Amino acid sequence: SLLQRQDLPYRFSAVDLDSVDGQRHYRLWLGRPLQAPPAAGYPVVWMLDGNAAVGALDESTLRRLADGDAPLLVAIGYRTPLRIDRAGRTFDYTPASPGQQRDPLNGLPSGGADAFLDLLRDGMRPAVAAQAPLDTARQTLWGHAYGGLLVLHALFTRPGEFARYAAASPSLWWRDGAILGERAGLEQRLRGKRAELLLWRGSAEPASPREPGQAMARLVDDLRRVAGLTLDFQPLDGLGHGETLGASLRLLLARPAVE
Ligand SMILES: C#CCNC(=O)[C@H](CNC(=O)[C@H](CNC(=O)CNC(=O)c1cccc(O)c1O)NC(=O)c1cccc(O)c1O)NC(=O)c1cccc(O)c1O
Ligand SMILES: [Fe+3]
Repeated sequence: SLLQRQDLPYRFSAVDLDSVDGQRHYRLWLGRPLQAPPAAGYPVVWMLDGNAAVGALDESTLRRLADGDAPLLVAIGYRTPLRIDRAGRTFDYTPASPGQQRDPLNGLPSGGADAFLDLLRDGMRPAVAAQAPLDTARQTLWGHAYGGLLVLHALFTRPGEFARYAAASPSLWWRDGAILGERAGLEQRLRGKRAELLLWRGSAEPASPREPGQAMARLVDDLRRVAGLTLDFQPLDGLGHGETLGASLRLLLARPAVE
């Protein structure tokens, strides 16, 4: 319904791309404010699990976002009859394991994070930019769960591509905490750069799908020490895993725009 609605200060259009290997099929839903762009272009919020993200974009939030500096919204979804792709998303959002690849939860191929982030840079942003003027210095990357895992991979291993990284309920349990090890060396990689990281977790979430909060608390404590990184952790009282997707997105979009 959001995508057909005509009564909001955003209009949505689709930008379609395939993966370079031809195996995954994307549809980017672009939400453009009716507002004219700043001279330097719209700030941009990129959302993983795009078809879920669009389901979470409520009318009240979207009206308020039209505040004179409204962002371009880019929801990166899968262009399939079901509007999901379990195999595709499992591959695109997970990092490669240097030492040994297959997902420890569902057994499907894993390790496409860097190919996905390269496609974002080298194919998605080129396509999106041609539809609306972008301010490349004011970009956000958001994701939930495996999407959060991808966001952390991006920040930890290739900082600087985005100004703000937003990871909701990132799957820290994945491969016995493998993402936590990717943080080593971040301060060095951040030299000469600045980044913001927003984190969420729900009070009712378990530690994994099969000690809750402890890994996140340790990660937050560690990142608070990183020069060049501004960190904001928001616990979500009263929510479990599924519900932090929409909560994080509403709260993200209520924050002041990236500087
Ligand atoms: C279909 C599809 C892809 N999306 C999801 O699975 C999302 C987001 N979660 C994830 O991407 C990962 C990875 N999971 C998957 O991609 C699909 N889930 C499973 O295969 C699964 C298997 C066993 C037990 C589970 O809880 C699973 O979700 N899950 C977790 O990090 C996780 C952490 C704490 C508690 C959880 O329940 C989590 O799922 N999960 C939810 O929205 C969710 C909603 C209600 C109940 C759930 O168990 C959910 O996982
Ligand atoms: Fe689950």
